[PDB]
Amino acid sequence: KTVVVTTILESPYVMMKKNHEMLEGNERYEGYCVDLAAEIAKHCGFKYKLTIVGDGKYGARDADTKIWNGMVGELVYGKADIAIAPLTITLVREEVIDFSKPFMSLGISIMIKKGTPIESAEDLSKQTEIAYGTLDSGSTKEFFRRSKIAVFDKMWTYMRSAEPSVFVRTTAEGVARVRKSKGKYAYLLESTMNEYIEQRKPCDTMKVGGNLDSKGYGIATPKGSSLGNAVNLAVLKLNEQGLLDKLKNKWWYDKGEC
Amino acid sequence: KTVVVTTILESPYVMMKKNHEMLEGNERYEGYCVDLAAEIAKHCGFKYKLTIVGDGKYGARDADTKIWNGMVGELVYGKADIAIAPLTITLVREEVIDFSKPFMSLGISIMIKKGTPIESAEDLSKQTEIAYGTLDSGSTKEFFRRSKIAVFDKMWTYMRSAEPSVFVRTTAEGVARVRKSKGKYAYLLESTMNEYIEQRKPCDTMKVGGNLDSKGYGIATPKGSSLGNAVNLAVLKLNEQGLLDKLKNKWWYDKGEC
Ligand SMILES: N[C@@H](Cn1cc(I)c(=O)[nH]c1=O)C(=O)O
Ligand SMILES: N[C@@H](Cn1cc(I)c(=O)[nH]c1=O)C(=O)O
Ligand SMILES: [Zn+2]
Ligand SMILES: [Zn+2]
Ligand SMILES: [Zn+2]
Repeated sequence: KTVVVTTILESPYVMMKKNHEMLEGNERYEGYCVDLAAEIAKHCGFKYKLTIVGDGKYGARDADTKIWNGMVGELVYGKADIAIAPLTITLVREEVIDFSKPFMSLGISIMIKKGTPIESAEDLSKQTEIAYGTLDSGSTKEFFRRSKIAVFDKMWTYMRSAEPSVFVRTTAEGVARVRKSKGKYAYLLESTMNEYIEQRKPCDTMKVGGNLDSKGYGIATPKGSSLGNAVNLAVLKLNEQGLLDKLKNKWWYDKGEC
Repeated sequence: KTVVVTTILESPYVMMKKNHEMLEGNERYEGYCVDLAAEIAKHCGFKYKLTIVGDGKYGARDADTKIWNGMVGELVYGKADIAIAPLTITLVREEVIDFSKPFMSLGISIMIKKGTPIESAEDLSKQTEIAYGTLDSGSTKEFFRRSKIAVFDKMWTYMRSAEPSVFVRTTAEGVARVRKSKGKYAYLLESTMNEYIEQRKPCDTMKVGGNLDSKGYGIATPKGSSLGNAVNLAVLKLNEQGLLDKLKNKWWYDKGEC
């Protein structure tokens, strides 16, 4: 009956409201994806319940055990009906779940503390003084792992063997590491997040260079779900009607602190 | 069964080679989409034949007869098996054909002569000295017709009724009009095309402002087609390897002349 929506606490997509302890259900949350879920639900005419993914992950398959974790796993094992989050559309995931056309276009980017003498991935790969890493679990880390491109593979060899770990548990942890490193740590992350952080106090970070790749976030459903076709059409209509642009402005720039 | 691929002569996607005279079949052509087609066909193990769409159109449904024209129509009526071209993923099209995930992300942009006192969509809609239009039977013309945004509607109420017609049956005709207008005509077109033209001699055009929207091009197949799922995974695979980026640079800037 009620559509179970799995999502992840990742600002500004989904965040706990200030007085969330005084609220119940969907009203406890706010964000880009909270607004998008309400809109998809209104347009497709269904009732839903937002639930935060238990393990706080996006979705990877463990080799050997072959088990899918994160939001992807919730869909694959039937714990949720749909995933509305900054979940990257990838080949390995499309083999086990369905994705709508992209509701957001992005690429891997470089975040630096202002003043850091780095302007590109080639720059990072060629030097050793400034450390760099990615979100430990996700498509960004997998991009570097699977890349046959020289600069990116060179970057991976270093990241995989770096001690202590250059990988981080959450975006917030990567941003704090960039902010506290005196420019000795650069962070590789999804471009839209890099832009978001660039508009947050203390306004000491910035995106440098072009994006390393091009991809998109999609709404996900279990293969052969009855919700799949409907939701894909909703994303296309919402995009055409300009809602996706408006939501980005609201959560990124209208709220900008710099 | 040899796959009939429908496409469109639009540079640098599909162009007849300089020496097409002594060549035959798929050999007469070169381009971004020619390379892409060979890639998909290689990775999915099928034989194909490139055919240029009969009416030279992208695809739109006649409001009276309800009949689909262009590349979309060839797929809908079963005249072709797959469409590999700069075809925009839209809602109305997704209702009658299948689209893979985008092989290229883009948006509507402004092309000016050079020296033209226009720096944005607002600028265009505030004046009448400079004429402006779009292509036809395309997603660009439709974007302005359906736009509820104050500025874009202001532009359409002018374009729609603008005599002499500011619309062009072909991209080449739009670019030619900008070039021979003495700066009195600005053209609204898709960003990747605008960027390509800016790198072509006489090097007298320029893209100004940011994109008015965000969309993507996808490889299209008729609904129910078994080639659809395969080709989608093929697009994701190719993009992930960095091939689409490789093909973008090759045809856009390695071959640039400015
Ligand atoms: N979108 C990713 C998760 N994810 C998120 C952020 I924000 C980032 O910087 N890198 C990632 O891999 C996925 O889907 O795994
Ligand atoms: N991609 C469009 C066609 N198309 C093409 C170009 I190049 C442009 O500038 N505008 C369009 O509508 C479609 O698929 O209709
Ligand atoms: Zn709505
Ligand atoms: Zn290949
Ligand atoms: Zn008619």
